[PDB]
Amino acid sequence: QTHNVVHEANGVKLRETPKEFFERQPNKGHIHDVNQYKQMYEQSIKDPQGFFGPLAKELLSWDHDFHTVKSGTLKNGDAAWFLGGELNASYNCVDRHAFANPDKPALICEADDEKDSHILTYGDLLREVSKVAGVLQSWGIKKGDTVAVYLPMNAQAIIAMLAIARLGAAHSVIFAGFSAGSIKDRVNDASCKALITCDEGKRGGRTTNIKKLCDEALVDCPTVEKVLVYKRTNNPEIHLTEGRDYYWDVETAKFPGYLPPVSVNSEDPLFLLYTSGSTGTPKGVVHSTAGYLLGAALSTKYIFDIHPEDILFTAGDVGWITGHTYALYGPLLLGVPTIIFEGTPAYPDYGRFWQIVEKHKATHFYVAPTALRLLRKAGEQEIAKYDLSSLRTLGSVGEPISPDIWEWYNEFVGKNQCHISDTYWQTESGSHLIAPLAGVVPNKPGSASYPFFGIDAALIDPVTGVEIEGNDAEGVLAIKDHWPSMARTVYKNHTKYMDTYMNPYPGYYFTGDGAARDHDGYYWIRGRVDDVVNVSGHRLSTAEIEAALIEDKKVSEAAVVGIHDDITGQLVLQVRKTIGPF
Amino acid sequence: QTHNVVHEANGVKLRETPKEFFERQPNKGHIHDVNQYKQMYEQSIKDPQGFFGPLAKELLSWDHDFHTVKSGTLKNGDAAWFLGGELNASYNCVDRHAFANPDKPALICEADDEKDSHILTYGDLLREVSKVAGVLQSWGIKKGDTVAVYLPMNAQAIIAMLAIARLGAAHSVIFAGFSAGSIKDRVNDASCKALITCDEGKRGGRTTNIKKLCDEALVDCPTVEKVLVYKRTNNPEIHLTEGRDYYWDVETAKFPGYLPPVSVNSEDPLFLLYTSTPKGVVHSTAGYLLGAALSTKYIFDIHPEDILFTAGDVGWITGHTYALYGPLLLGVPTIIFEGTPAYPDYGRFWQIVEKHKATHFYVAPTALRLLRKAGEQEIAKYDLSSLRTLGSVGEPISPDIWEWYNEFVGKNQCHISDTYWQTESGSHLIAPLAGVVPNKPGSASYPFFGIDAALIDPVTGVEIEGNDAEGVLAIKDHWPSMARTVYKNHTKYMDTYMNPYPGYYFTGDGAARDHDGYYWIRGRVDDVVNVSGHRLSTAEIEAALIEDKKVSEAAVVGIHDDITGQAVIAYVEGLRKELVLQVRKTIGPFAAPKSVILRKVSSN
Amino acid sequence: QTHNVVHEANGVKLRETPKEFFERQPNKGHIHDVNQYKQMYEQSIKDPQGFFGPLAKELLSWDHDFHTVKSGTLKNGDAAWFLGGELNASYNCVDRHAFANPDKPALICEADDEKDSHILTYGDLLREVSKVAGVLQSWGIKKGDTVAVYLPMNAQAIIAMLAIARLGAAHSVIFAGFSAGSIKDRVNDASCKALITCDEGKRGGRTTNIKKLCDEALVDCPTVEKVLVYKRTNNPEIHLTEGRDYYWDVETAKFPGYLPPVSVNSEDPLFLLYTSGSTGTPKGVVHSTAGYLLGAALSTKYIFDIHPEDILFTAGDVGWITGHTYALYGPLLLGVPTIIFEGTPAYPDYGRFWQIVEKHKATHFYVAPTALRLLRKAGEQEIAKYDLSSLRTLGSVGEPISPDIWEWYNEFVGKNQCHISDTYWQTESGSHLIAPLAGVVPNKPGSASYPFFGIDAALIDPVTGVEIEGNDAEGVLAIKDHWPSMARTVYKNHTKYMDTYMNPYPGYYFTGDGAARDHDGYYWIRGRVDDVVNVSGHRLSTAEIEAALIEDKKVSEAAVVGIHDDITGQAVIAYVALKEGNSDEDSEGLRKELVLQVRKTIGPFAAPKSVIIVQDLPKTRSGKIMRRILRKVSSNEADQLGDISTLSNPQSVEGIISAFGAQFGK
Ligand SMILES: CC(C)(COP(=O)(O)OP(=O)(O)OC[C@H]1O[C@@H](n2cnc3c(N)ncnc32)[C@H](O)[C@@H]1OP(=O)(O)O)[C@@H](O)C(=O)NCCC(=O)NCCS
Ligand SMILES: C#CCOP(=O)(O)OC[C@H]1O[C@@H](n2cnc3c(N)ncnc32)[C@H](O)[C@@H]1O
Ligand SMILES: C#CCOP(=O)(O)OC[C@H]1O[C@@H](n2cnc3c(N)ncnc32)[C@H](O)[C@@H]1O
Ligand SMILES: C#CCOP(=O)(O)OC[C@H]1O[C@@H](n2cnc3c(N)ncnc32)[C@H](O)[C@@H]1O
Ligand SMILES: [Cl-]
Ligand SMILES: [Cl-]
Repeated sequence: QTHNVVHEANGVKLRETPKEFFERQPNKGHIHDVNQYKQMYEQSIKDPQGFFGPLAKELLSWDHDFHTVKSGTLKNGDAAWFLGGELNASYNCVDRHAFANPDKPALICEADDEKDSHILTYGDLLREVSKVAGVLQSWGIKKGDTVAVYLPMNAQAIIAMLAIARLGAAHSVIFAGFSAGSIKDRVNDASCKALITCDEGKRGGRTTNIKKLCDEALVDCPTVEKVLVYKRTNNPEIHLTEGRDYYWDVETAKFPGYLPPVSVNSEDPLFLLYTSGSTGTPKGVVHSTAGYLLGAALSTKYIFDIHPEDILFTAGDVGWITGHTYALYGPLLLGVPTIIFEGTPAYPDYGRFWQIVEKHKATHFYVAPTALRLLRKAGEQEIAKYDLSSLRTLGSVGEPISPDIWEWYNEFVGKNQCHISDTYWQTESGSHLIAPLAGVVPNKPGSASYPFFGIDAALIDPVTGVEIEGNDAEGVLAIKDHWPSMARTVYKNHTKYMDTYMNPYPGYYFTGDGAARDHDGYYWIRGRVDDVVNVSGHRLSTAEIEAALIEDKKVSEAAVVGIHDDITGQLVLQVRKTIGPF
Repeated sequence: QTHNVVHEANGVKLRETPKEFFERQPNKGHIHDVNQYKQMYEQSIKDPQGFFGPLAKELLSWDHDFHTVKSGTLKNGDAAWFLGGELNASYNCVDRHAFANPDKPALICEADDEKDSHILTYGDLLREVSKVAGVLQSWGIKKGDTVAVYLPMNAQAIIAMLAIARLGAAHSVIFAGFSAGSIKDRVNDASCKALITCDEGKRGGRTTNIKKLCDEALVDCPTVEKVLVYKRTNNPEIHLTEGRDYYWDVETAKFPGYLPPVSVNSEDPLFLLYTSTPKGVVHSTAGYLLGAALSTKYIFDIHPEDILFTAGDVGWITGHTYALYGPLLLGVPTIIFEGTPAYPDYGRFWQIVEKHKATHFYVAPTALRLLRKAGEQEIAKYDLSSLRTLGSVGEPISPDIWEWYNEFVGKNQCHISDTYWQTESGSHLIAPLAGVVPNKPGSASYPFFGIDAALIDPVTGVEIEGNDAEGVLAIKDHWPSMARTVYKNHTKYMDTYMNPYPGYYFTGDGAARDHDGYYWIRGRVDDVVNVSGHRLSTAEIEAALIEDKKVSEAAVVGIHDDITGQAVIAYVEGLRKELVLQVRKTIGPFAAPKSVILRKVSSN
Repeated sequence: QTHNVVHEANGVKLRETPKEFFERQPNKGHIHDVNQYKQMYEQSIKDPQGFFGPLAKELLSWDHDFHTVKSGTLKNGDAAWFLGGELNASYNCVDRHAFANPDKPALICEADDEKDSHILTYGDLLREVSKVAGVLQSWGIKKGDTVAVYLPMNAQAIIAMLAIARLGAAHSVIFAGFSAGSIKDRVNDASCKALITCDEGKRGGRTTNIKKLCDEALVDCPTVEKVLVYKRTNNPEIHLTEGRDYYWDVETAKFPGYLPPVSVNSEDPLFLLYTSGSTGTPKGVVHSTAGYLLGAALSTKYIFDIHPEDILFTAGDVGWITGHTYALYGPLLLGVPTIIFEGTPAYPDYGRFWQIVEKHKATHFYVAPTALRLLRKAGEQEIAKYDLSSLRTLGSVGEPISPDIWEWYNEFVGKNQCHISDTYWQTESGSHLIAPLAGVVPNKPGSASYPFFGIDAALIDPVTGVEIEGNDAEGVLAIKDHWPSMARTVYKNHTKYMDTYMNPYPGYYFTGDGAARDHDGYYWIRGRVDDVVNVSGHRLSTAEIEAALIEDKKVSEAAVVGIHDDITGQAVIAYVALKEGNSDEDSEGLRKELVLQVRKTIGPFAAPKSVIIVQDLPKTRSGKIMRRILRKVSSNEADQLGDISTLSNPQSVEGIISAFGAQFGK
């Protein structure tokens, strides 16, 4: 019972799901109890074909059937799922819900300033996506092209991603905080034919330089033929380069409210997302179409317990994977509304999150612990002014959640009435790897709990490289077989992909994290083993900041390390200009 | 019984279909009587899914099934039919019939001079279409491209259109009578990658300059990469530009008689057709084809044994729908007439009908008036007893012309189908079904399947219930063959058809409905601007302004406005307010212009 | 019983399949008896829809079903099969078998030197094909493009072909024996966007220049954007042109081991294979996808009696049609291992074929009679060193097999215990046309026997142009309807296709061969009627050789003809007249020069057996050369020239005769 290795586990009482969770859920839970979950998990590991085939058919709409559920091995880095099938991401995210119920809300958009907020129905979303896709189609964008998006977290970002997917092209989303150099790097690696951006952004009430950073970068991006610019502020003084830049409203007005979607293969790339890595310049993680979408829908449904009546508020940015999977694809695939928040938790005050939750009766809230630390320090008193009784599932993402914050999250936001899901995963996994299912798995504060369907977690001894049998163990966290939403390569550098994930421990997937497993099987994430730092949920490379500093001629040598920080979890102008303010 | 509004209907006896019609039709009619037609029509309006789904499966061959029969609304201009389905126009018009009976005639071509007439079987058509598609494919034409056609009404025009559709590209057919300026405008708006044409044309025994006008246009058409030139006259003096112009016979000889067709989406554009600044009406693939086949079958009573002679030009919608797509989809021969009704003499139409024993004849009243004036004696010289359905298209047919048509051509033995429709509708909207609907001469009669016809008051925009009424002719829901957009100007599409009377399709015509429900087309309306629900006449404002002695002349136009829908701009601070007050007291308070080629400058 | 026309058939005892064949056969045979074969054949002729439709569904994996089994006619040149259907060639050859059993051997690669041999499983092949296709995809290769392959007979050539097909593009394979000019001709006609090759080759233990010949040709191939070079010898001295040439290993390392295959239409072109004809320029025969693959699978399965347990050794090169169909597509479609031999039958000794068979326990062996003649002359002693008891089907391809060689093949290789399948067919047929099915059809040595499924064979009278009813006949060999794997066109020259195959005998396919049919219906191939030479199984154009000789400025005129050869079947004799040279000292000096001219223009294998220097070539009143005179003289039929008064230069004939006598053997 007492753990000599897993010190986190000693004397920690299991936390059962509160009664209010089950009272508030609109329908019967998808899994009755933890024992049914283990039966389903055991099948998803021993019999992936008989487990994932039927779910793929239930949760996704197929234009062509698949003939093989699963192919490939980690060691050969040739994993593939639902081979021979064809589908379209935007059809599954928009069309089929629009045909069923066109007036159902899809994008609940909360602007930096609430006066500018608006809601798009699934019918509205189909017309806007079709028109932007029509613009891209007129420009020669076609299956196989890549299109960059440089937009803040608002409706137009979702529409751009979905419009690119409609044509069979792959979107490459670039966080609005990146510098012109970071834009240049990503656009050139992917050889994007087109870019979608806006004139300016609004964050915390302050104007943001968007188009200007694009122009500075594009002088070195010869592959970009055309740019679509949305008028977020409609500032007249913002310059558009003639013959290359065109206005969103002007061009979409030229095209009809329906455009047929384009079928792609299960294993055609849905998108590229450039993550910072221990070695080298940022690398474009590639995700397939079928496997990624299934992983997104499946995890959204089962870990968060999402039903059609529910509303999900993921306080993330599509510049990162959390927005991709659980702000856009996960919820829309399931046909529920998703809340897209452009602003910050502090503007106009530290009750903004709670105003939104009360306003739209959100049932699920998904945020990074860094925000919880901020609200604990500055905004605790406002929580009580807003009605949060609509929530039943509260999620944590992107970094460890200390047991103290877990309790703060549970009581002050959850009112000790909600289920807390500490979701462990990474950009390369596509979706959740270890997380406690809402309404099924009791919680240990700070523990990611059991691994998800199709995730065969294991601990390896770093020095011997041998998998660690038995519980009460510590080691590098690895997976013993690939899973549907696993990233398939790094764009045009599959060798980097193999050397990073598959080759260090042959037969395994290397998460880059160390973890611990206790006698109950709960996993405790102990953090990166490599030189990758996590600052406020943002993944950074110590090499990239060291490179930015050395770029300055005055610098002889540079060395970067990470330390504990109570607000953010973990020459200055040179690093801001090389990488980004964050 | 007496009409107080629809004066045309007073004292008009219904004219039953003659017995010789049913004696001559090869099989039992597709609809038994007017009551069965009413049942089918009510379903096509109340239950479009359960009506059109089965017909789409019966009449068309699908490469991929559709999952939704009908989508969209007029007001959002996002109409779509048979979503998720894939098919090919040339496969449904050529391939499937060629496999069934390759020797059945497909294109009965009558040349300007009969010596050059010839017949192509469906097998022949498949080979010629395959070869032209092979030429275009080797040239890089692919799905998404547009290809212009500048050809007279002959086999090569049909072959080009089907070959372009075979690859998934959209053909944009340009009437051979158009000038170089008209060619340039259309080619550049569609950004065509290739052009198919001929060296010279023959009309009325006279040579027409075709390639020369193309060359004149292409100096300003940089998107045109290659031209395919047919040797219609084989004139040695006609020059071909090296590296751009290639001969039809030379290139088609290089490629085989089969080329796989390329599947497209139901809602992929089949073709662009520029209305007579010119705007490119776009038609979908599945919806347009179903409308063409369905109307041809039921309005005209077409069976596999029949032969159709549509005396129209593929430069216009009538040729597209009822000279090519309609009849070929159903697998019947179609007569493609290159020349004029007068050359070599004014009996040419009737010689053709006699020669090929055509059962169906479709012509415009303009031609009927000409032949009445100059060739009436010639009709009796020929055997026309093979005809049973006589169609009128494109303009009103007066009761006198209707009677002349019925007696001198029909011998009082045929059914007459006065077909009302437009380029944007793709196919028939109001027309009397052959053998089913008794007609009133000068009346198109009942609206067709999927066409929910209505009359709206021009001032209020409110639908006029009840019969013995007059108003703007509108449609209450979209239909499969309805045009989907104006090429790269969907705003003009909405402003023209969907915005003037929201929730309706605006035909631009006025009509009247009598106590029996028959519609009487009264012709184009004044096309009144709509500013925030107040409908205004630009002509009335020009007149009110001209009444002012200070005004030299006045010209008023309408443009799109983001707040009020349409805006009125007047071309002619004390005099501007004096003119605005002149318009308010002459016309009305809500008729004052927003401000005082003219449309494009106003729209910037 | 006695034949009055078909003398080959007189006094020829039928040879039943040995009993050992069925003992060695792993399962029940695919065909019950010859009567079942006759019934199936009749249905394949009278009811092609009900016969081939079901077989196409059994043997191929379809991405879209077909709606019409068969379309078009020979006379119109618009043949088509399985219309509306979609599939992918590399999926049916690799993916589907890899998913079933990833570890099963697929490519048994035997290198020029056995130390370098290796085996690729179907899983290995899927990853390698996926990676090469990934490189081509990154380079912009897409459905509709053509890609040239210039590689020896080894794994990388197979991988290249399958990777190109995976993307929906058509491969055009160029035999490694071709010179730079022949590469240039083929690459430019097809307008290939990319080329796949290697640095150097190994044959008979000697290094061959491969990339060097590509570089020479590519200076005049402006359509080629990028080249993929495999490191066969990894010789550092081989130069790669910057911006165009990239190494196979470096680029494939950038892309993953799975790439989704691209659906193509049944009638989208699978490949171009440039054949020589009676033209003087090679013509690119085009093959469809569905029909060709079905033909490959069907003939491999039924003519050779291939089961999943079997191992096929086709001793051919993918540079030619035999390698395409029966070294790559046939066996891989059926999911069995296939042996890819890079070297020669003689290196390191004349037992190499048999070493390979014994090493891998091959069950089927497929070779050209030219090789049999070589091993009979030089390597007969080697046979006894090897265990050949794993073989049961022995095939002959590409040229007539004399009854003596048929017996030699039967005794020393087969041990009088195997079935022998003399397969008649050609590049344009895609697959076997007339062949005795293994375990079903009794053999007459030297006879291809009965026509195969879907092949309605006929003999036409050379004089009347009328089909010959009844047996004991001879005439032009023609086919009365098209068949699935028939070539569909000549690339961008459909007129040459029609004039060559479909127009000469309207309503028929013209094989270019003459044949005879005996009282039993067995067909006896009597050889080309269109003056097309076959040297050691290589199809050559005498016109193309004349052109190469004329390129030499010393040459005034050239006339090339074919004669019988005891080693190579047919040999090429070149008669040359020189502009300004009657010098007898130059004699052999310029004869070698001319031979080298042919070697550098076309390739070493096209080199003439002999060059005859003459003062004048015999010509007509119009001035055309009379090649019949040269044929008869070279065949030692000097008599049988007949009246030569019709020549403008009858006196030239005597000089030709004496020139041949004085120069042929020396
Ligand atoms: C017995 C046989 C193997 C003789 O092979 P060989 O010993 O190479 O003799 P060849 O007659 O081919 O030699 C002629 C020239 O071609 C060259 N050659 C033949 N194949 C070659 C190849 N793949 N790569 C390079 N050169 C080649 C030889 O090197 C030789 O050049 P050389 O005069 O400098 O020596 C003969 O049967 C053969 O060439 N095989 C082809 C049979 C066949 O399958 N035909 C295709 C039917 S579709
Ligand atoms: C998600 C996401 C965005 O993906 P990414 O930006 O790749 O960051 C992922 C990395 O963040 C850390 N992390 C993420 N979730 C947890 C967790 N529940 N408990 C402890 N650590 C966590 C790990 O180090 C991951 O590798
Ligand atoms: C058709 C066609 C070509 O289409 P289009 O060239 O657009 O012309 C269409 C216009 O012609 C007039 N019209 C057409 N048919 C009739 C008819 N039966 N009775 C009275 N008027 C008719 C109307 O004004 C239409 O809008
Ligand atoms: C195959 C192949 C090579 O293909 P290809 O290069 O097209 O040459 C085709 C010519 O080969 C000769 N041939 C082929 N097989 C036989 C045989 N079994 N018996 C007699 N002659 C045969 C004929 O002359 C063919 O027309
Ligand atoms: Cl206009
Ligand atoms: Cl005013």
